[PDB]
Amino acid sequence: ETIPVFDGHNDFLLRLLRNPANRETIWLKGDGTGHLDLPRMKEGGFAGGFFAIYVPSPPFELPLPPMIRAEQAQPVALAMAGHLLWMERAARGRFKVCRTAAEVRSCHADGIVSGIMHMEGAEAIGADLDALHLFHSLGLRSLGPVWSRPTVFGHGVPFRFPGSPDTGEGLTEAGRRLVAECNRLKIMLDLSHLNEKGFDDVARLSDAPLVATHSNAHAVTPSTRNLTDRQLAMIRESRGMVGLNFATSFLREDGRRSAEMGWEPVLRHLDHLIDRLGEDHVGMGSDFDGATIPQGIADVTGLPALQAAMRAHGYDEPLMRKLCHENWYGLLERSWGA
Amino acid sequence: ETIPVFDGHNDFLLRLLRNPANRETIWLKGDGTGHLDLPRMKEGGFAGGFFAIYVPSPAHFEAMMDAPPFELPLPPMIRAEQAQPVALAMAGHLLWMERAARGRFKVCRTAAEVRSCHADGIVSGIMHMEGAEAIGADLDALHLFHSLGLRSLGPVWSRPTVFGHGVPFRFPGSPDTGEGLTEAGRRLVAECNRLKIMLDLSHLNEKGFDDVARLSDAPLVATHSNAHAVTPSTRNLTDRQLAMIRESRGMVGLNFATSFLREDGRRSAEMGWEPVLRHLDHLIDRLGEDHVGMGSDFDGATIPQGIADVTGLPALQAAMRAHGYDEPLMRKLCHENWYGLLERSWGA
Ligand SMILES: [Mg+2]
Ligand SMILES: [Mg+2]
Ligand SMILES: [Mg+2]
Ligand SMILES: [Mg+2]
Repeated sequence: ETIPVFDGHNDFLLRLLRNPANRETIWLKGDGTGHLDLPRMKEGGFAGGFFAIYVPSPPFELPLPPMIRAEQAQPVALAMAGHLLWMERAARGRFKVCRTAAEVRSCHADGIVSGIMHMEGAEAIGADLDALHLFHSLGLRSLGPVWSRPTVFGHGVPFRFPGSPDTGEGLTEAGRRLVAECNRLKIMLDLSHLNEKGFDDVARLSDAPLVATHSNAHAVTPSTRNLTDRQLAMIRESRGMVGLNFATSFLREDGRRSAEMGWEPVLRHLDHLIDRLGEDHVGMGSDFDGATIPQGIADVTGLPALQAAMRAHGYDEPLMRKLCHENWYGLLERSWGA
Repeated sequence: ETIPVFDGHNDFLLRLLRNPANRETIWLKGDGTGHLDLPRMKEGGFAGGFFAIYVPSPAHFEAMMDAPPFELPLPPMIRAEQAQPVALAMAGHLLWMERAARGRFKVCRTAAEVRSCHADGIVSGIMHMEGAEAIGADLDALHLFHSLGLRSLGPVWSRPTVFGHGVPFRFPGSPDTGEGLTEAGRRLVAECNRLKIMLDLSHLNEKGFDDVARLSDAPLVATHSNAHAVTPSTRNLTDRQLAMIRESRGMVGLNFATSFLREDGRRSAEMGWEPVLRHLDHLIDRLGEDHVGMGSDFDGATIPQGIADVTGLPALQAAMRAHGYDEPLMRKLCHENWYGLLERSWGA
């Protein structure tokens, strides 16, 4: 009675980027490192998720990395998109890249692992947006305009604790064009990493539900990466969605990276998000393979232990199902049509 | 009396790559230069064609082809890391052309789509890659480009790749200029067959051609190449290569480049119709009436003064008719032979 989980964000693709020669083993067998691979997804009741294409750069605060332009980002983003299509070839029907809400739901029914092509940081898209149309043809259905790094579209938050997400300038003209064009193409915009001014611009300009695929409650942990109550109110009004990030740095009240922590911070964030957003607007946004996560979860096979903790906390079965997958599926329908 | 033409190869996207700030005018209005633009296409009876994504290398070359014997050196190899941004730029302009034209141009992914454009008078475009530099030896990007609409690929231009080797521009000379396909090239042929991406042998050298003839399960195609027996350019096809194409039920598109039409292999646009008609006769004779069409190389070559740009297609058709091609043969040469080839390569 593990409930299948659909997840808001993972960086498994980055592992294939860094060791392409070993891709067969890492994806199909596992290489005994990291949080994810196909057998462990199955063992832990991972139903699918958004798979990020993320172009990497070469009290605390990390400096912002330099901007990467489309010429340098494009080959890396193509490499990662190429690995995601390869995963589907190699898994011979047990994994499917989905481009519609109906496809996600059919995978769920069929026990086929679903994947949504997601871009975290829009460096591979030029200010002209021509590449946005190309990526959309390839299957891209979700885009975070920024990572924690300046782009031609706007600005992401630096990693800092404690601090407000109001960390810099809002969207550029090109970023405002990017919102309008993702709305028209029905590409879900992802606000995670975006700074508060950029968030405000999206809230003002987008005609679609506001989404943060992997961010927690700033009221609970004041990381610059978490969402204030004001931002949560805006997400709620838009009938949007927030995916809970399993990064220890965004869960612990002290904002420390340490994995030595119990279920209380996880439940504290989940309670706060559910309380403010509503039961229909919260899900999982693990950041599997992109963060250090609680020792209690450890990797994707830790999802059943997380559910057991949520159950013990008193979340009823209908709410467990919404939190594990149903809320994401309804969000996809509200964002893309269904 | 102009028959709509479906064409084997043009390099219009290169004009857009070179001047992307002016693309709205270049495409929708014309900028008074070049061979193609949307109004002139309509004027000339251009039904559609393959639009090449071609990654250029870095006046001298044009001067060397003005007076043969000549041989241009091969440029250096370009790797996927460098080629990919350029091929994405061009692929991106092609999708833009369709957005901008608001229904008067359509990028087609199936033979049925191409035919439906023809019936509706909508200009059709097939996404074509000329030289496979933007594809790594691993082929992962082949799958990516196919998803976005790529349906045709020449593994090489006239430049070495990880897949094999193109011919140097030379006159006179054999197309047997270098080595055949690499192991990666053999895998590339197998995967284009599985994905049903049409292979284009134009620019490929003789050993590479032979490899594809042996390995491909699909009709052999050269989108823009003429008869070596008439003009012995390294870029043209020998009678042996023509017989191989004929046997596979393939296709050859006539290149309008003066260099590949004139008996003397010169670049000058100052020429009549007789060489055009000589090549067409020879092709038709050896390939059959079903296996020949146009492959202009519009915006990619110097072409005869009598054609000059896409508005000259009607003049070419009049010369063909005056040469005694009847109407059913005209319709085969102008478009029906390509549509048939697409059905044999991709499925009907
Ligand atoms: Mg990530
Ligand atoms: Mg992230
Ligand atoms: Mg060309
Ligand atoms: Mg060419």
